[PDB]
Amino acid sequence: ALVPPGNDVTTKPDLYYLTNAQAIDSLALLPPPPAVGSIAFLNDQAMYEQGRLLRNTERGKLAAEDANLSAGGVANAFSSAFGSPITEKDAPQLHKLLTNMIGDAGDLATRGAKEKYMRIRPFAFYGVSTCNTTEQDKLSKNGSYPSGHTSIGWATALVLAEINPQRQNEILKRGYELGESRVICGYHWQSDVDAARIVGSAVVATLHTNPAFQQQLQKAKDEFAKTQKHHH
Amino acid sequence: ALVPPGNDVTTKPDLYYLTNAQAIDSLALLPPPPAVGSIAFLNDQAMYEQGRLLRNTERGKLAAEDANLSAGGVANAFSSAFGSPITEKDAPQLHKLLTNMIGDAGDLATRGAKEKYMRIRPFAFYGVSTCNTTEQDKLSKNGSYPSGHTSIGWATALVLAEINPQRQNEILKRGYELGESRVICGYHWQSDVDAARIVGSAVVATLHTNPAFQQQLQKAKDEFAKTQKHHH
Amino acid sequence: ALVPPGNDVTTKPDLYYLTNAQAIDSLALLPPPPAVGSIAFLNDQAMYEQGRLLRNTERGKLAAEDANLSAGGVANAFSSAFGSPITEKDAPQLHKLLTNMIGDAGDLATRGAKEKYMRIRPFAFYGVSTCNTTEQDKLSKNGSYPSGHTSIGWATALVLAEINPQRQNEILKRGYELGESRVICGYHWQSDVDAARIVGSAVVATLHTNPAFQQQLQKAKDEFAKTQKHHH
Amino acid sequence: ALVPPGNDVTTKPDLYYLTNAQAIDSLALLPPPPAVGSIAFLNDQAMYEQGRLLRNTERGKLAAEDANLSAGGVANAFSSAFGSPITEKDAPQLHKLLTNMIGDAGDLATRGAKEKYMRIRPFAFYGVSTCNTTEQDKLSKNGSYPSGHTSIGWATALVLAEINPQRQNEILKRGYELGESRVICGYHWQSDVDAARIVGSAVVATLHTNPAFQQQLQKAKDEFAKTQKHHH
Amino acid sequence: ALVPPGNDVTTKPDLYYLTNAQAIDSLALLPPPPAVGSIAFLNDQAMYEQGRLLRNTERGKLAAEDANLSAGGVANAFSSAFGSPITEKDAPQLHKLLTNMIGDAGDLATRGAKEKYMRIRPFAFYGVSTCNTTEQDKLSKNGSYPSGHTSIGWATALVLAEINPQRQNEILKRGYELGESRVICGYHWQSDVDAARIVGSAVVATLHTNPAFQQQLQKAKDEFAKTQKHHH
Amino acid sequence: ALVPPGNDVTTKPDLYYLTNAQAIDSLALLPPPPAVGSIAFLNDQAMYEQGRLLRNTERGKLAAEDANLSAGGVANAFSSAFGSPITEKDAPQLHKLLTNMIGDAGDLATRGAKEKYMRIRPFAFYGVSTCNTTEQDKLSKNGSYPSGHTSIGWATALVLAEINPQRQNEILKRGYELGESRVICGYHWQSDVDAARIVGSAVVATLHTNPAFQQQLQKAKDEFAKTQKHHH
Repeated sequence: ALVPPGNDVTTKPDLYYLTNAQAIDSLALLPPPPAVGSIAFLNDQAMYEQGRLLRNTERGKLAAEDANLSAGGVANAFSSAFGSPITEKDAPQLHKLLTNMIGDAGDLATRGAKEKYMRIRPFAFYGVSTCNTTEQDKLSKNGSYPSGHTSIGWATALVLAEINPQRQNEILKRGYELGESRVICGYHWQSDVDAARIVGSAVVATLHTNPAFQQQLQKAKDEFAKTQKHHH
Repeated sequence: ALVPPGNDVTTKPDLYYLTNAQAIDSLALLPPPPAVGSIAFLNDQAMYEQGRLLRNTERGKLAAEDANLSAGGVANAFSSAFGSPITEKDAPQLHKLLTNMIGDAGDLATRGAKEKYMRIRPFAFYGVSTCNTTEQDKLSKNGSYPSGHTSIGWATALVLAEINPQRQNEILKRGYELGESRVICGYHWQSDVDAARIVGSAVVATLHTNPAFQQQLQKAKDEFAKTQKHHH
Repeated sequence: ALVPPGNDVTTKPDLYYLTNAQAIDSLALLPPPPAVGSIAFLNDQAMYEQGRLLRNTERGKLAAEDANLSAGGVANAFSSAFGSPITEKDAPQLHKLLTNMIGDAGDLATRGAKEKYMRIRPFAFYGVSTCNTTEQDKLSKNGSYPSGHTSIGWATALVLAEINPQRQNEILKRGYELGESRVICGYHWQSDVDAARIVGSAVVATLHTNPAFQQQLQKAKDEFAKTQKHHH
Repeated sequence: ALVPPGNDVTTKPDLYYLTNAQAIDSLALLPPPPAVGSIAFLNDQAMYEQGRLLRNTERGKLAAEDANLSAGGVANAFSSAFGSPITEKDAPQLHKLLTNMIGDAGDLATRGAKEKYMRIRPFAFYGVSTCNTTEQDKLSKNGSYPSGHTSIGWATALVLAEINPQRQNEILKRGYELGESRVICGYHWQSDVDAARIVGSAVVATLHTNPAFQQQLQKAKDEFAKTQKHHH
Repeated sequence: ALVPPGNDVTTKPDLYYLTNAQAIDSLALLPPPPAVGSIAFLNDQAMYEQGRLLRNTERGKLAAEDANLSAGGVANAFSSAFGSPITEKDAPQLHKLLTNMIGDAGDLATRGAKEKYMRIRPFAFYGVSTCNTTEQDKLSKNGSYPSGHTSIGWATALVLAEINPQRQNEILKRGYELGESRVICGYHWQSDVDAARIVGSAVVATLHTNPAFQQQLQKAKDEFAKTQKHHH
Repeated sequence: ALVPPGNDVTTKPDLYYLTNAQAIDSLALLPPPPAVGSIAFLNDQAMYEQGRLLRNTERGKLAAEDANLSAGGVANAFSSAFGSPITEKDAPQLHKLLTNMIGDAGDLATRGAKEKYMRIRPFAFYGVSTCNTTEQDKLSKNGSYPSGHTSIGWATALVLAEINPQRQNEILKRGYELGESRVICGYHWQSDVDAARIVGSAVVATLHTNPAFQQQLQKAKDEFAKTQKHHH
């Protein structure tokens, strides 16, 4: 399947490295989302309910904070796991790298499947708010599958793990948990998040073929090497 | 968690690029497998039954053939998706690359979780054979979660997609289907395969930090560029 | 959808009143059967298990006897419910009527859906025998949905109820139970039987438009009126 | 079981052909409705949820319109499927026929089971409105099983199919979909609708034994034959 | 496990016979409550829904009345089952006996498990009221497992059955139904009530070892013997 | 309901303290067992499968050993939990006490419900052996609900806890686990065991009203007091 019309490197070069033609064929790659009446969807509902009961815990507080993140806030959200600030102030080359792949992982890697299924999101299915909003706030009710935010989270984790392998496990756990936070908060079904990690991993392979990404990745690594020297 | 004792680059340099210390912490990263009595496991059983009914179709024939693959046969199993033979004969540098990461993706990336849960495999749970064996053949009954073979399949797909981005979607679909073949054949539960793609993607990030992998990857790309020239 | 190729009144005028062109479009009318992984199929399995536990009861004995019936034996199987023998000996016009619609209800009304889904039957799904057979006996393993026998049973009940309205409820219960006997015995899933009653009822409407059926139905009614006179 | 007290041909000869004594014994014929805690009811809930998500589609719009139909509006609701207007204006004999069996199919054929189980309807179970009402509108909350409207729909379809066999499949599909519209809108559980088609088919057999129905049916057929001549 | 801090005979000698050290180790004895995503919890939800539909029946009226009972009202709630008034007026020794074990059965026997799991109660899980309250009334939302009230109910039943064995079955049924009333009203999950009867039975064994309980029990029996003489 | 015909103190005074008239009305007290198609039974099956996977663990070994116990072996099976040998050699009065209530707890307390439902046992439902038998050994296939052995186990635990309150929690855990061993081994469904603890607790109340039991219980306590003196 061809990717549906949309933005890419030719329209937003600061948010995408890749063209529409280079997008992961998410529609062809991913299975369909669980249908109502499937055991798989019943499990999605179980994870929704589990998540809902976690909202009033420390993990729930983290989930609400994670759910407040825009696509652009994902990079900085890895700071503690990464071991140093991922900010425009402290790590401009790294922050530029991660910001510039937001569109590739969040949009291009998800668009085909997103637009085909236009899956209803949990909060909308139940007719309630999410963990970090009331009904005075407005969120898109559909396009749940796969999760763009989660795809960005996982893709970002994989790139960050390559830059700082000494904390790869902390980084990967953090990337994983960004996805789970969206399940806890009612933004996405578990299956949206599961599917997102597939396409999120796929787009990172594509990005490794892209000269601009390769260059910027090296700059981020060079920058990190200096950050390490000054810390030690 | 520390990776359990086992082989790595120091014992089998032809099958691993990475050391035990560089292994993905699969125990910490992955959730536990579905427990008996969970909706998640009921879905695993649904996928097992679905798979079982697919055994007598063309897709089932492919599943049985895929299930015959050893870890070393995975590389060549991508040939049609890749668009050219992945063999020692035709693409020695590529075949060497993919073979040398078998241990990293199949063993190191799965070992912690595998040994902790020692999960019973579907055929053993049901007391039956798999789609490609009778009970005269003997298979390990446990260590199901996550699937080592599937981790190799997905990691290999991600690397191959980077080498030949023009067929990234065919490659990724093939890598995905190697996992699903194991579900169809009764070797693994769906959740084993899902979990395997997480760690399979994670190890590819680690591999990108490894000088030997980086060098061999470039050799594979150089080789592929020549393969393209001679085909065109 | 057009009915698949097969027999009709032009090839077997003793077993069908209707032509292929007059067949109920079972493929278009019926929903698909429950898929593995659906709650609907889980219920089919519940009814299978319920049925299995009923096999060693009086109702189970009746189910095994009902399961021994060929399409041609259905007419006579209504005798007790009807209140008098439905035999070639005692009620030739009635027996002729009911026999001559076997193909219409059993084949024409089911063929499209049967051949499209080729659904696996319960005993085959579980790899076991039915309640009235061992594995030395051989039955078709597929084409479960909808049940031809059940369609004949229900269509026959509706026709019989019209002929003897004084025992319509006994007749209808009997027709219903012929379907349930097949669920108890493992020949069909509950949903096969449910679907069969839809098309079974539909074909009876078609039959009422057919001159030969209309004539033979009247002969059966005339015959029954005489049977009543001689009994009273 | 005897039919509970109520109207019949002796009290409302314009809405029933049949007497209370001629009613289908719905209590004896039908199984009980799914109990809370059964897999069958879990499936009813799945179909309710599926239906709910369909409310904002073209099929949902049709469902809301179908749900607006009173028993008397069912006849006309078949017009497009039938191929010509089923109205008092254009087809008075046909409209009279179908109107006069409303009580037989909607009431007599359902009353025993309806009054025994007094089953709670979906919207009432969930404490919400239906797809075509707000809570300012008031509907009966119980007597869900079986669906009277659906029984009328299916009985009407079977009669209409006999009158116009050339469009029997369109007619039958329409009759089927009237039932499904009630599931989509939250008026009835799937099982209410399934059960309704059983008794709906049963009552049509009884109606064929009734002189007044037979006469009026012939008038409807004669009328239709003239309608065909003037169209062609 | 040690019982968590709290009241016992040393602080409230009118409500407990036993010390903290004599408490049933409810945490060690009971399994954990069903987790969200378990079949066991799905059944708890089924019983909740079943209960909810029973609220508008005679049994529901009894459930609401039972749900109004405080721990101190349990004794008197057995009067009809016991065959004579269990009141301070009519049976002071009996009423004293049963009141004085409220803490032992309601608190000591449940505290360890209660405080460990702090399980959310049904009404709180669903965000609704119970059968006998509106949201203007306030109830604790957690500590559901096991049910203290049910433990008191069952322990009280076992003691009462010993005092009046001629009505042991009526008494035991009543004690059982006090638990079920809490399920019907939405105060507790079925599993809370099931677990409560385990610890409720356990504490009665402990109470039989306690001199003060033994003495008061004998006084209650002596009193009952006089009650029987005056009735006869 | 009256207890069905059978043995009691008048026929087997060494195995029962109580008469048929003193039996717990198990049919009236207990709910019916889960029906096939209920969520409750699906959970029973989950516990069966969970149990089956535990058979090859240390807990499974204990389960098989527990499953080897006859009713008469239950008393001695508490020895480790009790803290001293419960044998005819070492504690004749105690062993006599516990043996003499086998019929009361195992038979009288279960008979009504057992004979009414004649519930099929797990191993028979699945057509397999239990954890401690092959098919050369023969076990009763029905009468599963409630578990007589489990009722004896729990009743015995409650009596033992009264005799040695210092180890009440170890004793109660042991009694509980005797029930769970039967679930693990495939002798009983979880619900059989749950129900057994209800009637097991009930019969202990009745036993406390019986002079012979009271006397023998005191002898067991006197004996235990001497056992304690000689140990210390």
